[PDB]
Amino acid sequence: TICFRPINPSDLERLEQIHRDIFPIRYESEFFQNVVNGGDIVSWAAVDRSRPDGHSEELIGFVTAKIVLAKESEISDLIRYDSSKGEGTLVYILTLGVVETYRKRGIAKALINEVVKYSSGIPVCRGVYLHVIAHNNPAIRLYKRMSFRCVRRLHGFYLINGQHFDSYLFVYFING
Ligand SMILES: CC(=O)SCCNC(=O)CCNC(=O)[C@H](O)C(C)(C)COP(=O)(O)OP(=O)(O)OC[C@H]1O[C@@H](n2cnc3c(N)ncnc32)[C@H](O)[C@@H]1OP(=O)(O)O
Repeated sequence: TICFRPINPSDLERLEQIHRDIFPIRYESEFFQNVVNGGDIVSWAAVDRSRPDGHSEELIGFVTAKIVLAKESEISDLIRYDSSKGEGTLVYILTLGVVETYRKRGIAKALINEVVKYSSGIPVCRGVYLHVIAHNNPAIRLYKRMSFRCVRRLHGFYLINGQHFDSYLFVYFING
């Protein structure tokens, strides 16, 4: 029933709308152009092509990520650098969401899996990291279930509705 494909420009309107509706961190319109145009942002859509009334190709889940030079990342302190391999990169998950009526079916887990499977194919890509809002227990349980390590708490990381919230840094290293 559920399939995964790269996000493309025809997803632009739906992508912006779903972020506004379910993703707490606000992004500017330029961000969504970056996502659908690719380049330094990789992303995946989840679709149910079995949906009635024409919306078969409309995404019902998404994950967006960007590529980060390992030595420019905030977790560079956690990495053992081997002089012979070069600096390497990291994949940083930016956003992740599933529409409410599709939740608790493993779609978010599968979306994260796509990002990890992607990062493992890039020669010197060292893994995946992200920040989770600290009071978002479902997200914490999800990344833990995917074997991500909860590293540390960052204070005042997020600004949401004019209120500051802490985040947790989560990392999955390909060779931990
Ligand atoms: C930046 C951050 O803070 S991280 C990004 C967080 N994104 C958001 O908060 C956006 C709003 N939230 C969402 O969109 C969603 O709720 C998400 C992305 C957090 C999870 O989406 P889901 O597709 O529901 O994730 P998934 O289905 O893989 O697991 C969710 C729950 O369903 C459960 N589940 C999975 N498959 C099944 C199944 N077949 N039968 C029953 N329960 C199931 C999982 O065990 C989990 O249970 P828990 O809630 O007790 O941990």
